[PDB]
Amino acid sequence: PLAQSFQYDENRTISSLGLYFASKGDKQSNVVIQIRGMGDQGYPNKTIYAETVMNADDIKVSNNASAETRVYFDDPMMAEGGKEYAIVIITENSDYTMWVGTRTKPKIDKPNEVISGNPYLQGVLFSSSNASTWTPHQNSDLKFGIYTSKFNETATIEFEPI
Amino acid sequence: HIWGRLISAPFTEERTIYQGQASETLNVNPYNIPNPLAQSFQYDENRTISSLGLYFASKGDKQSNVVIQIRGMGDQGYPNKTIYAETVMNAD
Amino acid sequence: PYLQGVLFSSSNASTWTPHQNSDLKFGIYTSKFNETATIEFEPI
Repeated sequence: PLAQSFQYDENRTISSLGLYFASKGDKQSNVVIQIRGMGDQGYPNKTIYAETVMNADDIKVSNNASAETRVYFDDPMMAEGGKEYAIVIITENSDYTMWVGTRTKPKIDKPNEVISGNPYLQGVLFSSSNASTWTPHQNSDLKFGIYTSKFNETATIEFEPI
Repeated sequence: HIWGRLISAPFTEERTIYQGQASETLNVNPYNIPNPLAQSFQYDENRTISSLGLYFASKGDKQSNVVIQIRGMGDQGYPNKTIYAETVMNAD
Repeated sequence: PYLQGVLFSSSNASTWTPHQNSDLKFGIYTSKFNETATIEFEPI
């Protein structure tokens, strides 16, 4: 399993995530996406704040990190300002790969250019064999995007004509 | 205004811990150089720490400064976010 | 170098990677206060 830490400077309503998969397994395979908390010594903890199952069909893939699969939870994740949180990705299948981004390495679509600085300074890529003990990767971070939402006055559904 | 010399000092210092062996240089920020560090310690008794001794191989320009901090150590042997002391050290 | 300590490194001062075989070159001073303290000022 892999994980990526993040944080916010304010209180933000996380509505959905963005991830990039390089490959996937067969139709029947699935990946469990979780958001866990970060403990006082900067590591993921066993507490789980969100969880969802992503079937193979929902997982888009692409050979240039262009396809973005959107992950949605049923209850929105309320992220307190100044508190670190960690996305966690678990799957029993051995045929799942993700684009990362490592310092000093050439970009996939622009080999002429290299990632000079850290990809995301306020997060760290993690790896684990049992989803308990995490080995950090300081020079590497996942390619991801987090979406935060703002609710408005009223909503409407229209149903197709009977 | 006038200057003043602290004759009788209000305490005498003693160097209890000292790791003097050095072999290599490590950047304070290895993982962000284009193209922080910490060191744990402990005492067997209640001691009043008064100052620290560090050794720097190279420094930045005149305007640069380094933040020195003492943080506590959590139950699993890692630094925690609590900060007990903090100071700012100029280039000079 | 120092048996009871470990050198650490981090990219955000939160997740620390230990270096078991390495330690900083450093020195900690402890103090013992005395009964009184005196200041003297340059002449007027």
